[PDB]
Amino acid sequence: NMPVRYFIMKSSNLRNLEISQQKGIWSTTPSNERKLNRAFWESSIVYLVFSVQGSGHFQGFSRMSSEIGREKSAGLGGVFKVEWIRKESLPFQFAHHLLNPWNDNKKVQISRDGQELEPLVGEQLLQLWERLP
Repeated sequence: NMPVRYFIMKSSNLRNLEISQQKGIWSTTPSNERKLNRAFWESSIVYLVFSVQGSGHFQGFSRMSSEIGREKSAGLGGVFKVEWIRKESLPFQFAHHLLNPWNDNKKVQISRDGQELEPLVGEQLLQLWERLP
């Protein structure tokens, strides 16, 4: 199906993003492990766009590089590989015009953790980083 899907990932604080950016890993809730995996196999590329909660920035975006091994068998459970593409902060003002038809046409800036972006609008969301060096 969909050759590219996009998802918003929220962080509780910026240190976690700093860990992800340097170690190249992420981990998320289980509600979202099932969603992200089925997306990993179906789509050619899954993009994760990041935002610390209540920070007023997206802190960059990454591609999802592995699956979320939840072997039947805490303890680095549910950690997966991410490949950051852009690590520069983008204020919400640059995206205010961008609306998510899959989230009640609300602004993409208003997304729960793991919210999938409609592909056209995900695509433009990524093009805004080209403004930033």
